[PDB]
Amino acid sequence: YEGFETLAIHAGQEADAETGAVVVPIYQTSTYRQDGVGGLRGGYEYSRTANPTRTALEECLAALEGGVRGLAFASGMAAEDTLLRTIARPGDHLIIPNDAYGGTFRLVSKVFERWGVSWDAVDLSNPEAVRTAIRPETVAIWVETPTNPLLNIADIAALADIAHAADALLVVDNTFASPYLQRPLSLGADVVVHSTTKYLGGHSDVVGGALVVADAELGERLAFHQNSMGAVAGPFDAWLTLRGIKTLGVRMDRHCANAERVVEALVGHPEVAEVLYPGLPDHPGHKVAVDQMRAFGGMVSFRMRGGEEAALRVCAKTKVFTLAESLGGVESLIEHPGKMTHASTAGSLLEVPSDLVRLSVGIETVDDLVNDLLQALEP
Amino acid sequence: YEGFETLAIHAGQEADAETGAVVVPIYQTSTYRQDGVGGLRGGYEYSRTANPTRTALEECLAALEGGVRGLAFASGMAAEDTLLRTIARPGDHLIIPNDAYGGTFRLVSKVFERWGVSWDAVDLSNPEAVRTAIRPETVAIWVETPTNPLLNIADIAALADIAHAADALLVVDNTFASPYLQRPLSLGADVVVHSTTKYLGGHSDVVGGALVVADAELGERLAFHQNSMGAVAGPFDAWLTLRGIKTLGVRMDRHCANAERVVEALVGHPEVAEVLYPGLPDHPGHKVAVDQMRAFGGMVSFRMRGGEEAALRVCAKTKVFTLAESLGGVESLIEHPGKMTHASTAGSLLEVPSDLVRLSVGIETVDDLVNDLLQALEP
Amino acid sequence: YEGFETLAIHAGQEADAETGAVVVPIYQTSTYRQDGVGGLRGGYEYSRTANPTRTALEECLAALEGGVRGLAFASGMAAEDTLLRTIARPGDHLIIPNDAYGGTFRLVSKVFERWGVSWDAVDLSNPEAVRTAIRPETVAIWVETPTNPLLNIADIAALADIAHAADALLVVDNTFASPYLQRPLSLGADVVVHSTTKYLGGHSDVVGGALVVADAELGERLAFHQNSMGAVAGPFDAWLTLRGIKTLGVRMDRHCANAERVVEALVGHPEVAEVLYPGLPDHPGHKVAVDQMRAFGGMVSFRMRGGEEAALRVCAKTKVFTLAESLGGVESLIEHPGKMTHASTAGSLLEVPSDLVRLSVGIETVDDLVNDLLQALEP
Amino acid sequence: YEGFETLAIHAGQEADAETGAVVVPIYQTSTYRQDGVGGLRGGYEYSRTANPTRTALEECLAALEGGVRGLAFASGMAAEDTLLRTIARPGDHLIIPNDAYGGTFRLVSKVFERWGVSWDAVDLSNPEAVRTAIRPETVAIWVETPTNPLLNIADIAALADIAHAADALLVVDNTFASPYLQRPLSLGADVVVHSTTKYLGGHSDVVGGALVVADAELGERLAFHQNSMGAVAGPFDAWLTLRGIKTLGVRMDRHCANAERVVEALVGHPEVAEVLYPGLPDHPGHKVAVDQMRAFGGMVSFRMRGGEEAALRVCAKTKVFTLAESLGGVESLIEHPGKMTHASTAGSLLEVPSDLVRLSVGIETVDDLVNDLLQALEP
Ligand SMILES: [Mg+2]
Ligand SMILES: [Mg+2]
Ligand SMILES: [Mg+2]
Ligand SMILES: [Mg+2]
Repeated sequence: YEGFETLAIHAGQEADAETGAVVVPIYQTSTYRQDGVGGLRGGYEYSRTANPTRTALEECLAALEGGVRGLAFASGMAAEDTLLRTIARPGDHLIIPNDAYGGTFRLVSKVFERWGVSWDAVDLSNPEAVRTAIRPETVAIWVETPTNPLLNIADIAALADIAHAADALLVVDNTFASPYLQRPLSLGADVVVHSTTKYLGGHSDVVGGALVVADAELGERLAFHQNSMGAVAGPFDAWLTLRGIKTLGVRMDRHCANAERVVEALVGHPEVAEVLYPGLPDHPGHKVAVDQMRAFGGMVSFRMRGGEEAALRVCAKTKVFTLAESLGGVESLIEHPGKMTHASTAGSLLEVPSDLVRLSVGIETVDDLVNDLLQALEP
Repeated sequence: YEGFETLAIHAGQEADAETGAVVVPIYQTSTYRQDGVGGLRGGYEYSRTANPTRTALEECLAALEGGVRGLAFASGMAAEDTLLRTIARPGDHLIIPNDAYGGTFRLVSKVFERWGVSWDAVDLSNPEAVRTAIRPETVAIWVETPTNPLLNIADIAALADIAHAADALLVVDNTFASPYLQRPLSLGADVVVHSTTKYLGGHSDVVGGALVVADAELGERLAFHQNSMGAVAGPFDAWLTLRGIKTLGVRMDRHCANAERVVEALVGHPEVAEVLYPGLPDHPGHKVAVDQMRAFGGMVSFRMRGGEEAALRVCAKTKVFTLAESLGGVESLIEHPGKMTHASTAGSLLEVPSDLVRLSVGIETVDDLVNDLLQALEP
Repeated sequence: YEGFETLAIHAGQEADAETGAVVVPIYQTSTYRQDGVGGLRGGYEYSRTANPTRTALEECLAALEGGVRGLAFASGMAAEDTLLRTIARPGDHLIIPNDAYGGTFRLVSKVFERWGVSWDAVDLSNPEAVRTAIRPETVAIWVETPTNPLLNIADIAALADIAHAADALLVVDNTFASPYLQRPLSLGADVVVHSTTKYLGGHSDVVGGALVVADAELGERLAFHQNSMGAVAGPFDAWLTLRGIKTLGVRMDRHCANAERVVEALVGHPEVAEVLYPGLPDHPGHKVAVDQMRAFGGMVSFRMRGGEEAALRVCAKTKVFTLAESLGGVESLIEHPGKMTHASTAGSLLEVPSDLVRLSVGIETVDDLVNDLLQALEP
Repeated sequence: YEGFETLAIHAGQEADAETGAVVVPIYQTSTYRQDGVGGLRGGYEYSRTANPTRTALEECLAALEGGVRGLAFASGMAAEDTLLRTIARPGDHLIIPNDAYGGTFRLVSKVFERWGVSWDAVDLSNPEAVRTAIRPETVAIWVETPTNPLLNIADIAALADIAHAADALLVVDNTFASPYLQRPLSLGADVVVHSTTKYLGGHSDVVGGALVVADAELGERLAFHQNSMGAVAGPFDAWLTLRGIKTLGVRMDRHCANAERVVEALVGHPEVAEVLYPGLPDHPGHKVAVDQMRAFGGMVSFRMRGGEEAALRVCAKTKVFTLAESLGGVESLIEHPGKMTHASTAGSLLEVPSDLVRLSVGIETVDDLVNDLLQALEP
């Protein structure tokens, strides 16, 4: 019955057996001495196959999402690539979101399509659209919720029942919510994907990815690709991600509180046409978010009345929010998806409005963040 | 006209502009501040796409192999996976070696074949066999020389002419020789692959991979997959690999000298049936090795007269050589390919003899290594 | 008018000039290229003298304590040693606390006394005792508040007026409170000492120290000893400490809330004779703590009715609290000062009661911590 | 009977007991779980006191110098400070070299003299001057050989007999020679000092120090100061130093060969008045160097016929040699001691000639280094 914040510090992380070291060592090693041929020590043989620091991260992530197996990768994108290489083959079909991380769209449309996988982008906020989009060849439904960058909401349990009726897998990219806010496996998801670059590492200082699964056999198929394709998290990056995880609860509590205050400053600001945040009662899918999320996240998007020109000006004018790609760090970030993170979706069903600004609201003192936005919004 | 050892220390590695730091900093960062939307600083935007520490490693590797572009990956296997995902598609064919790293065989036969790529294993030491094995669908010839673990030799320039006559690419996995001993691009190869886990990092403490190319357009296609699939080397691992590269010349000189002495101790030892080393005049392909290699490497393989049982005993009895997977570190390693690194090729054309022992001869004091082998060989 | 949590993330930490990297690079370098003899780049010459990663930590710490200069060291003890070597000489006298970190007592009594510095331990909770203990040779009053391990309270502003009337310095070891809870320079202290090993690094994974001063000339004298004695924080440790600082506010808020709940569970528990916590209204110096501290900290000490035997049993029985030295990490720790951290004060004025247990209450889920203590206390 | 290069890789560095990891883990931890109060695991309790990564470095260094105990510090200067704080007290006297690292002079003259230690600088190349300079209060003779920067030579065995006849300790700062070239404890020294920043780490990327002793009781007194003053090497720096040590033999062989070639280019160059190198037969103390050194080192100093003005020009003109402080890295460095490393000795007995240039000859390709010097020397 251990609580989330306890598991984040302790799961996978018993003190070292030989020395008692209370923090997992950094096993910066490629290989391991065997006691006679095949006489493994502690089950280790070669670091791409398994590394003890990476094991601690994988076990911690599995505990936090309530899965049987975690797997850590060199980036979120590498987690996605290993997942799709494992579960798809030429001739298969994928349903993907109609609003998603540009890199997900690029991997599916520009690499996997060349390799014989078909796809359709669907409004995942409409179960009847997802049900209808199933094809005989569909192997998976790929869900982000909240979506990047509009923060639209998908009912994970509802979509799990649709996927499973079609003998398809439900994949949830839980990057934005993190395990602290949302636990897709508990609602029927088969696979959880993270970019640990974002909230799990939490400090804008590690690029990494992860998968967590409910089914041990699927976990073994994914681990075979983790080993054979080799897109693994290195031990030092894994160690920093695990260090970050230890404060996910306290960071996420502050991201959510600071984002609620930022939303209050944006709603009704005369320069702001629309505020996108799952916690607003009139946000599409608010009631689903209330069902499935502990709180509504640190991300806030909004549209400028004066269009792209006004949005580009706001993005250049902040002095506390930093203009950069990425999200989920302690530090506040701002960007223009149209020209930055989502320029890769221009011309597709996933194209983002040119008047949109995306915020990753950090854990700085909230009055500093509100004041910085208010001066940046002033024409 | 700068020499190899100079380039290994200096290429990609000018002192820091702001501070003069003589060693490349570790840019443990995920993202970069822009000066206005799209106003990149120094061309950086997001670490999976490019990171300044990874850039220094990539530029150094390109200089050492004489290529236009280097790309660093999370492991050798990830370099291979990104290469094959870029240059092949369903319906294509590959020629691979008939003696090769088990992970190469596993990736081609167990992942890419499922994804619609056909393959044949060929004796690359016989140009007429390679020429004959070309098919209309062949996109690449994949060469290891010396091969892992028998140390057979392939004439890179000869195979480049065969590949290019078929409008195919020549890929050379230059892991065993390293850039210090062999420079495949100078002999017509299109792509060089490394496991930097081995001699380039040099200290059995980093898992990593690299590609180097001669053609800038192929380099851009590979970089698109590096970014989109995301199997990148992290900055700290990249930094340790680069640190290792600085001593490649002096380490490799000592590996070669110590391996020549170990060969002298094994040849004619009454328990040893055969010694495999490119530098022995009667080794198959010795004259080609003399042509294309500065020296003959740190790897030595040998077969035991008393069969698998004798080989397993030798592997358990060394006290200085460590029984482990991997190779190319300062420390001496021993293994039994049949049951360790090449158990994955059992039942295929690449199956290794059960009486074979593989040594990675390290840079310890040579009399200690010879004495350790001599006591381990004593029945 | 920037807030603490903003400064913790941003002070000393502008994005990199050349690349925009949003996180300070790890300048793992010993030296720096000069443009002509004495042509320094960015003022750097040799890492013991100054290193850019260590500078960012030093500037951040100075901002958080409101000082003009910060200095980072290899450990808290090294910060203390460099401080005392700078401000004292043979023939000088120090006033130290009558309850203090055992290492402080050991450094003063077992090293500095041999080197000709006299000392007296005084009850710093009694201003009239401190005033009375001044001698003509007294150069400094060394204050911990709250004290390690009894958590007694000293009125910093009152003691600053006593020190300054005697032309002596007031030194406050602010390790337990951290800059987030208490800012001694704002109350007249001359020097703040930290063990950054504790709450500032926050993750039980770095040993480090710091000094912060109000007066630039004293800062230059300390920096001369930092350079000349060389007990510097290395850049990677400095970088991890700085990463930890980014979450000090959210960690400390949770440590304080969880400690208040633990205090409620201990007060009136039939096995517990006394609970020591600054936030209890009847704790000696509570009203001073209310004046000078934002909140009352994560440390809680308590005495067992059944004596040393009962205290040793509790310390061995916890399953969530880990039995270890140290404090201020995310993870909960328990120890017995009498036999562990304060065995070095046995036989002195600083001897700790044998029936005392010290807790560093971490940020795990509070019900898990309360339940673990309650089962450990059950006879 | 194990050889130096074997010990450098293996001593202190058995594979990990639990996992077999062939490289020592990075124990980035502050503390260690105890099994009951005082139930240490593997003897560890708190990282300032001992850390397993720092232990491996300390054990390796002890093996390489043939001592009973090694101790690692935050810098060379911190090793020196802990040594002198341990072995001296007010009223004691030290003999120091008349040519030495400026930081040694600064620590003795500007810190320890204030703390009541007297000193004299003596020509250590003249045993009769050292014998004569002994005073009743002399506690140690501090020897550098070769000296920084003139490369003068002291007969360690001769000076050990003088020190021991006076019941004084002989301290040898073995930084320039390293353990691979010179083993002072084997010639009667009591303590060896290193800056591991230089040849031991070898890559200009770690600041660190070490002590090695022959007598276990002196080792315990030094360890008490290591713990109590806390100027320890952190685990990551210790780990990089240990990685560097693994290639000391092959790096030093190349430094010596490249320095011999550079000496040949400087001797008789019309712009060069004098070349200082222990290997030149007419260098003062050459025959002693032949006795006590395996080879003559990577350092080369020389005086310019055209004086300071010519020396400053050479230092600014090199394109391969980098103008910077420090020495002992793979990369070649040049400096002007008068204005850079030894400006701190201006006005003392240790003042360096203004026409002197110091080279740390690196392991780059020797023709590149000779050509770079020859163009820099051209007026
Ligand atoms: Mg364990
Ligand atoms: Mg540059
Ligand atoms: Mg800056
Ligand atoms: Mg061991």
